[PDB]
Amino acid sequence: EMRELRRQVDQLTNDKARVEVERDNLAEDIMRLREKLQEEMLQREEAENTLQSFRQDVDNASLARLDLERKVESLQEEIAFLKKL
Amino acid sequence: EMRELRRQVDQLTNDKARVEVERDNLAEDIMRLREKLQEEMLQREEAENTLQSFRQDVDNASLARLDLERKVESLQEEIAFLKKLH
Repeated sequence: EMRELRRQVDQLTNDKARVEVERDNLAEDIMRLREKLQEEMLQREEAENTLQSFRQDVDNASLARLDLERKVESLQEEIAFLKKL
Repeated sequence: EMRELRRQVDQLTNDKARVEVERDNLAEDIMRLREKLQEEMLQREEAENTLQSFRQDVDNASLARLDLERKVESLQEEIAFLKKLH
């Protein structure tokens, strides 16, 4: 039907044109999001590495504290022996 | 006649269907990327918060170690003095 046909073509062309704009823009968006994701993932690994390193420093200090506490106890015992001759 | 009109109708119909499928696919990917990005940023923020909490709590432990070290030195001095007596 000639009426119905031309009806189709006319706006079909515009409709396709609209979806192509949407598609293009989404393609730009995904390019920007991929970029952001790579940036953020590197920055997340970095924060987690800095935190891991800090925790290692804290553990190493805690061991140093324990050794000092044992050294104090030992030295106090020596003092006692000296006061006892 | 209408050959051309019909040619255009069928071609536009096929193209629009193709582009709509691609648009749907990009929207799905964007949904996933936004979700992943949110999750990555949260985990970074958690790491940064925990590091902030640890950095603001270093004084108690460090004071303890410094005083213990001073105490060891003090006791060594007392031992050195006591060792001079008969």
